[PDB]
Amino acid sequence: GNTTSSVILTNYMDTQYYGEIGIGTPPQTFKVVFDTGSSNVWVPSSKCSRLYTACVYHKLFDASDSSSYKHNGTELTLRYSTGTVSGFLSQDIITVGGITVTQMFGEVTEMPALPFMLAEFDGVVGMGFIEQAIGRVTPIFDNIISQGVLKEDVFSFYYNRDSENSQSLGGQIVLGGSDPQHYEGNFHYINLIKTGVWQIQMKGVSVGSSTLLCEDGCLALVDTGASYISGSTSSIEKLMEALGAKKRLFDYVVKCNEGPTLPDISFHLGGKEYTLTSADYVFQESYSSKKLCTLAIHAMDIPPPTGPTWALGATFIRKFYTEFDRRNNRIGFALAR
Ligand SMILES: COCCCC[C@@](O)(c1ccccc1-c1ccccc1)[C@@H]1CCCN(C(=O)[C@H]2C[C@@H](N)[C@@H](O)C2)C1
Ligand SMILES: *[C@@H]1O[C@H](CO)[C@@H](O[C@@H]2O[C@H](CO)[C@@H](O)[C@H](O)[C@H]2NC(C)=O)[C@H](O)[C@H]1NC(C)=O
Repeated sequence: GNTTSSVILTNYMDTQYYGEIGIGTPPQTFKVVFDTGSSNVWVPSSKCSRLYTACVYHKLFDASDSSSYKHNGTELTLRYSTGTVSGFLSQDIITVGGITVTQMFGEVTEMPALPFMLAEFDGVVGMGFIEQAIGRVTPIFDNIISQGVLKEDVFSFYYNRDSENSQSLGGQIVLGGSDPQHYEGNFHYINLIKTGVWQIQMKGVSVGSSTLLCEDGCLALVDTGASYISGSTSSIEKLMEALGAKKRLFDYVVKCNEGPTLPDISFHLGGKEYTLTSADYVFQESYSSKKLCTLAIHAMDIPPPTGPTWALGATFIRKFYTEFDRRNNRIGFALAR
């Protein structure tokens, strides 16, 4: 086909990127994270008890207001590093961009306050493989591919730095392509280790000149769902020591004045060095030697089979425009802009 649709994304604080979808006839809109590290679709359900405050504070899908709704009702449970969500399956039509797909999704009836009380978004749309879908539900992208409408069986992500401007575009995703308004040059493509996970090999991780980490190779997941770059607790501890970074209950910090002179961090992928300066990795609120500044890196030990792995989140994606290629099982990187 020729279709290459686009969805605009909202950037909240540089930690949440999300966009709109519509479910049903007439369409009920939701804000969703597009997550390459998961494969399922869910939104909150009108059936969610208001005993869950998250279901109070977020938008709820009402099956009964939709003509295209088809009952299934099979129980679903989804696990994330943080929250666990529960519900049942429903089928309805979902619009992304200009594309309309009949999809199977979870309607969530149990949403914990941690973490969804902290979400600026309603639900998630997983962009991962069926291999990782809970319940073996066909994921939304596969269904689109089935539709046979995209130009190329790929999708791409642009993530932006948060701006004060109203005009400024927080993010964009493209279905079936990439937008070259947002990258310079040509893509460098790295093959997936295997189909079913958006994960690739990483040669090393460098703090400065010296090759400190993942020195004998490691794994890299390219995760649009993730805010920060993540590594193993061991990998991260050492990298953090290398920066003189300090550990706090939620985050890693440096004195706000010392951030600019921190060493670059390079990720070696596909034979090329992908480099983030401290300007990419410190949230520099002030430059006071008196204040402490957050780094956008943290530890997350992701268990097997996917882990241990690094996850390359928005901190990375902000620098590098990312093309996810379903046909060729490759991920492409280009310089964002
Ligand atoms: C760029 O947009 C980021 C959106 C926010 C992601 C997130 O920051 C978040 C913040 C506040 C409330 C909820 C959630 C959140 C929680 C669960 C699922 C989706 C979003 C997540 C915090 C927990 C760890 N981290 C992930 O493991 C990630 C791993 C990834 N695969 C996802 O499934 C979750 C990201
Ligand atoms: C909801 O989806 C489930 C899971 O895909 C359906 O269960 C399957 O239905 C087919 C076709 O009738 C059976 O042959 C399979 O063996 C079933 N799978 C399992 C795991 O039980 C279910 O039928 C659908 N429900 C409704 C109400 O439409």
